[PDB]
Amino acid sequence: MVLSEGEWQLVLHVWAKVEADVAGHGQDILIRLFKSHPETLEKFDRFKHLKTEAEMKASEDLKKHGVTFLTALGAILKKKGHHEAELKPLAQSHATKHKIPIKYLEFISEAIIHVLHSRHPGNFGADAQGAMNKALELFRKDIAAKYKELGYQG
Ligand code: HEM
Repeated sequence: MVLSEGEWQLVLHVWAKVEADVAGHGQDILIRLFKSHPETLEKFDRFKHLKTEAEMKASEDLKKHGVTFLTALGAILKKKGHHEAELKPLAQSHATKHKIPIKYLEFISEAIIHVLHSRHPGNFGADAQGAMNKALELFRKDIAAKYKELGYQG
């Protein structure tokens, strides 16, 4: 796919809001994912033992990885589709080292959309959500293409 400039503007406008509090958004999204899809937590040797949401919120390690992840994602979105270079090292580590199936990338996409809808209802109307979903779909399509090339495809 290819997003229009109008669609990228909707994505980047809400993302600017997200950037006012990177750690907080990173925390909310990861917790959303872990509660919605508990199996995903089993991929993190460092977070695997966290039993409750209270423990997840208190984990400094979890908050740090949330910032690392959001920062990587923000760098990709800001490329407005020209993210080939950024996708390479990311697809290799997640396919070969972490072994994250494509199914899981869909789970986190839903979590991101849920949190943005919760914290920014005014800047995340129907048009803005469709634009963000289009951006994430584009990301997943390219990542899956890289997975194939790397010999994985999960
Ligand atoms: C938009 C999606 C994603 C982005 C931008 C992203 C980004 C990152 C980044 C930057 C790291 C750091 C270095 C590395 O690549 O190993 C990382 C690590 C990791 N990611 Fe992701 N990731 C994404 C989705 C996921 C998903 C869906 C899972 C699991 C359900 C996952 C599991 C992991 C694991 C297991 C590690 C390493 C943790 C550690 O031992 O430090 N990632 N990810």
